[PDB]
Amino acid sequence: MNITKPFPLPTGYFGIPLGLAALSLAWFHLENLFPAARMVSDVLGIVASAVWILFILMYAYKLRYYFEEVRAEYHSPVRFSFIALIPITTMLVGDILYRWNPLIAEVLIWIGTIGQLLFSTLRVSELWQGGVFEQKSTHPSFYLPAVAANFTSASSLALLGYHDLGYLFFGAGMIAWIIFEPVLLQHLRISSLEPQFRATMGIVLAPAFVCVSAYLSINHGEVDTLAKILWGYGFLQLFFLLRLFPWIVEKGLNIGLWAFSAGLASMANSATAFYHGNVLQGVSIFAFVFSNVMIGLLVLMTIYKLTKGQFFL
Amino acid sequence: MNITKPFPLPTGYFGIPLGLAALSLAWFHLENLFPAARMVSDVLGIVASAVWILFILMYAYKLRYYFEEVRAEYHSPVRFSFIALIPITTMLVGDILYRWNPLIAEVLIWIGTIGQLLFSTLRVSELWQGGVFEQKSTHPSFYLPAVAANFTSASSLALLGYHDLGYLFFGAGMIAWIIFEPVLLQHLRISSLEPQFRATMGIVLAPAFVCVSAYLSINHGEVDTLAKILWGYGFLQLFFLLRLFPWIVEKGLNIGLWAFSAGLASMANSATAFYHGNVLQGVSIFAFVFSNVMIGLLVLMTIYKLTKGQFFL
Amino acid sequence: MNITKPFPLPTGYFGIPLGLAALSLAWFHLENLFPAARMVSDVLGIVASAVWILFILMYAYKLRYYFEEVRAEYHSPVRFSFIALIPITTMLVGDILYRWNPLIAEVLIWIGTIGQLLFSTLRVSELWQGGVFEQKSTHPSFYLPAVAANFTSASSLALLGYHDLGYLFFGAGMIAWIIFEPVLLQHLRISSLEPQFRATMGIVLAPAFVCVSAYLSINHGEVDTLAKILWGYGFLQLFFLLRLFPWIVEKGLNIGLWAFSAGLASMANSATAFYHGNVLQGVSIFAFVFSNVMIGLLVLMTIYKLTKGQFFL
Ligand SMILES: CCCCCCCCO[C@@H]1O[C@H](CO)[C@@H](O)[C@H](O)[C@H]1O
Ligand SMILES: CCCCCCCCO[C@@H]1O[C@H](CO)[C@@H](O)[C@H](O)[C@H]1O
Ligand SMILES: CCCCCCCCO[C@@H]1O[C@H](CO)[C@@H](O)[C@H](O)[C@H]1O
Ligand SMILES: CCCCCCCCO[C@@H]1O[C@H](CO)[C@@H](O)[C@H](O)[C@H]1O
Ligand SMILES: CCCCCCCCO[C@@H]1O[C@H](CO)[C@@H](O)[C@H](O)[C@H]1O
Ligand SMILES: CCCCCCCCO[C@@H]1O[C@H](CO)[C@@H](O)[C@H](O)[C@H]1O
Ligand SMILES: CCCCCCCCO[C@@H]1O[C@H](CO)[C@@H](O)[C@H](O)[C@H]1O
Ligand SMILES: CCCCCCCCO[C@@H]1O[C@H](CO)[C@@H](O)[C@H](O)[C@H]1O
Ligand SMILES: CCCCCCCCO[C@@H]1O[C@H](CO)[C@@H](O)[C@H](O)[C@H]1O
Ligand SMILES: CCCCCCCCO[C@@H]1O[C@H](CO)[C@@H](O)[C@H](O)[C@H]1O
Ligand SMILES: CCCCCCCCO[C@@H]1O[C@H](CO)[C@@H](O)[C@H](O)[C@H]1O
Ligand SMILES: CCCCCCCCO[C@@H]1O[C@H](CO)[C@@H](O)[C@H](O)[C@H]1O
Repeated sequence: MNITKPFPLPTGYFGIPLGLAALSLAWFHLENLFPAARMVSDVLGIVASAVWILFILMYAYKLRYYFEEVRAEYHSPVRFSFIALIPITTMLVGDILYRWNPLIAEVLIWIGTIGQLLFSTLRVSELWQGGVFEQKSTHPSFYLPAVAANFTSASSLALLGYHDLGYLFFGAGMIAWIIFEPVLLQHLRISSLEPQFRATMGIVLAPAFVCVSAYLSINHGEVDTLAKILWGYGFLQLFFLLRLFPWIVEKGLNIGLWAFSAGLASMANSATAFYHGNVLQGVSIFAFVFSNVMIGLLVLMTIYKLTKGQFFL
Repeated sequence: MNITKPFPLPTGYFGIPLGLAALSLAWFHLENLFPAARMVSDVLGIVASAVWILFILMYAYKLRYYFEEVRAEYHSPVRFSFIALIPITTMLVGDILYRWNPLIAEVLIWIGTIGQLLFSTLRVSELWQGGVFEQKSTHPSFYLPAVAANFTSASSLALLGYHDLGYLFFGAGMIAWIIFEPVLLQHLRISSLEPQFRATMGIVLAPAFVCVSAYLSINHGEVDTLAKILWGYGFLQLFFLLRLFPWIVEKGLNIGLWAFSAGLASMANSATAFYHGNVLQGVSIFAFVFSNVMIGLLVLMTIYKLTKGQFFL
Repeated sequence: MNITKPFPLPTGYFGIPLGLAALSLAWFHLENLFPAARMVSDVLGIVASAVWILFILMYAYKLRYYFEEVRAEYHSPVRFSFIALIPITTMLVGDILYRWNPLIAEVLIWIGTIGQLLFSTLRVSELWQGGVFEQKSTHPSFYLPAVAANFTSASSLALLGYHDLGYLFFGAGMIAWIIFEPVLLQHLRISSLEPQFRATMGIVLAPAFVCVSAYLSINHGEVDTLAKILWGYGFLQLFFLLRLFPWIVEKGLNIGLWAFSAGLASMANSATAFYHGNVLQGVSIFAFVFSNVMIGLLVLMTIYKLTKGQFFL
């Protein structure tokens, strides 16, 4: 036996239900046009919710029995960010469940919103005390607490009818994104990331697409100048990351590639709005199909790894 | 006697009339709803104006008789920024006086606008020559010449009826803010500030709230998507700074805490617009009351220090 | 004879047809108000096109016979950016030619759009692998592939009737600008540029003005809040650069000053829209006259250098 061993569920694995849940919601937003999309959405949503329940129970066990492992990830100026996946996914599962039970959905949405805001207020701000975060801590994962969590609150609160509160969270996320990205890309240019962190390059896809998806959730799918602007930068980053992909996976394909699923799923979700708004419909179809294929491949890779006993640690 | 001694009025003390003047204007913008607000506004405005006159005379004496002390602050890549408080407050006193004498108000507004634009044009640009500003010069005080001064011109010019000119200054300030903040927050994460500078952390509260207050001044109080976005990031920063407050005041409460008053007063001012627009009225009431209490505490602390002979150097 | 010698046309000389072509387009947009502007526009456009043809042929010769010289500029994390001038100018010549032959214009616009997007996708993204770009590589020239090229595609695609595609390129450029500038200005504050690179300070004038010109091209000249905001920051930078000009030219006037022509020409172009929108007409006239005088001086300086055998290497 081992004196200690890393917990079998890495915190980052919450990216799996994140990607699936967000994709569920994208398909939900096609039911208006193609009713069969609802079936696809419901299946994705149930799968995402089941995985989320499992991973929540797993993390509760980690908290109870391996608390010092949680404490170390929490105080790390790099690893803390993955904890934000927990409230993010809680909110997304709420959004799914709203179709069946708005009361339970609302409870999950508030828990995740309060949770994420408390988390950032405690930890993101603490970094400003200096001396712990280093230049080498400037990782794409920082987008999770700083940006993605706020966008998720924005769209979830809008779903509940709190549009103006949603706009506050939206603004927090959008300005936080624009304020962080400059220093991230400069860091990547000079130093980049070591292979072990490179899959997290996929999170760089997320901001513009998660931003526009949240924006369109609040504004009832009105595809305006801001929405088009966001899509343009989002596609620029997609092209860049496609070119970089062989480098990203230099040391092999791995489960970390779920990092891409936040941007991919939000590409799909926002595409449904562009399509329905009759804006760039051809691009929209491409984006929706591309992102589904990509996430499909992540799912097949993940099943392969599970099949081989190479998923949990 | 002393060969030399620091001048008794630190340049930063212009933050006192700044906070009071801006708060006067917030109360002025409640007269529409509650006429008694005018009395509160007039008292704040008179007090702010009297303090400003005193401090202007004091600084004129510093210029005449201690010019090398001014020169050293001016050429410092850190301390130069506080000089921008002079034209900022000149403009704010003009805005107050407009209620009684638009001619004198207009003169003050132009003096402060020309003054601040000349100041930045001379000094902010000079930094781009390199070799003087250092990484450790990356302080929140830079927001004063770069951001706050432009927003103040924007709203003061709008008051005079020059809305389109006001939008030019508004854009200068808003884009300058977004262009500086990324590097400021990265610096704070890595190095932070020494206790002696930490109260200036309060200036980090200012940008979003000063921005939205200026925006709403130009646009006749129309609370739109941009306004809501700005408030959201503003409240994020408020939460962060509240969490950081014990650290900010690690070495004790001090007069430097007037740094917070620009953001606090602009929180109050913008709240009056949100309230009147029937947007987030409960948040608005909270924000207005909170910021008044906070500034009230600054005033009581300041009276205490004066009472004890611990205000002037 | 020499074993090797730098090619006689520096890649940066494509800034000459850029400035002239963009200025042609500014005058074109005055024909509505003053028909004689068309003659001025046509002359500028023909001159720009002729120079562009020459320089394209020259660069094709460089590619064929001095390929390793191109390869070295391409792989440089600093010098690669000037290559973007080639597709940028290709697009601008297309915009000119559209007045006479929309078919040929469309071909040039697509070639330049595909070319610039391929170029950035290959090279700008590659920088994110780290270890090649250094802090000292943080130069204004980076705006050429990252920002200017996207804005040029935006307005050229709008000219062809592809407004929504144009908005995608517009957003890519605008967000890329805001994401790069923070780190550029911090670098200039700390380290600046050596005299040999200082003329490229002129490119700092470009972003806001090129941005607003592209925006107004897409949106049919509607001078709205965004347009005014952009002009305000653009003029701030103009003032800063005017103050810095003696420093910029410390070691003498040189052909590198064509770096300013992208911002100058776009100042002129956007002024035509402000004027026609009856927004800040006096500022507009000033801006249009100023930028024409400036570019006129660049032309006279260039003729002088050609006259003296000091243009080509
Ligand atoms: C998702 C939940 C993450 C929470 C991690 C909490 C980190 C706790 O932090 C610790 O709390 C201890 C008390 O229990 C204190 O003794 C320590 O000072 C502090 O490190
Ligand atoms: C997803 C929601 C997680 C919130 C739980 C965090 C509670 C931990 O406790 C808090 O953590 C601090 C964080 O910097 C520690 O310094 C202190 O113990 C305390 O402030
Ligand atoms: C960081 C990039 C932010 C860009 C924000 C774009 C400014 C908003 O764009 C606005 O869109 C409106 C609706 O489409 C139009 O009516 C306005 O004319 C336009 O200015
Ligand atoms: C977000 C993108 C998902 C929507 C995919 C819709 C694909 C349907 O395809 C479209 O069907 C239309 C009739 O309904 C036809 O007029 C179009 O030619 C066809 O492209
Ligand atoms: C609010 C006003 C601040 C102005 C500070 C001015 C700094 C002056 O600067 C100095 O000017 C001198 C001449 O008087 C020159 O001898 C010096 O070179 C220069 O340092
Ligand atoms: C609030 C308005 C203050 C403007 C006064 C500044 C005048 C000082 O004089 C100017 O100052 C320069 C600034 O870099 C010095 O280098 C030079 O003396 C001169 O340019
Ligand atoms: C840095 C963050 C900048 C965000 C700017 C928000 C873009 C403007 O937002 C615009 O607001 C208008 C009025 O409410 C709406 O009519 C438009 O639909 C919306 O795009
Ligand atoms: C910017 C916030 C300052 C405005 C404070 C207004 C507080 C008044 O209070 C409000 O009065 C209303 C009637 O006038 C009632 O309908 C509301 O229930 C009550 O909250
Ligand atoms: C405007 C056009 C610029 C293109 C520059 C291309 C840089 C080419 O790059 C080179 O390509 C070679 C093959 O020809 C390879 O041998 C090299 O690995 C690679 O350096
Ligand atoms: C203006 C349009 C120029 C596009 C031509 C570039 C083609 C060069 O070839 C490409 O260049 C790479 C760039 O990083 C090299 O690494 C590889 O050869 C290849 O990817
Ligand atoms: C980086 C700076 C981005 C600023 C974008 C400004 C947000 C858009 O500004 C919008 O302009 C519209 C048309 O004029 C107005 O109708 C809206 O009220 C206003 O919010
Ligand atoms: C982009 C700026 C270029 C336009 C320059 C136009 C200058 C014309 O000048 C204007 O002519 C008007 C009548 O046409 C008069 O009413 C105005 O007084 C005069 O300033």
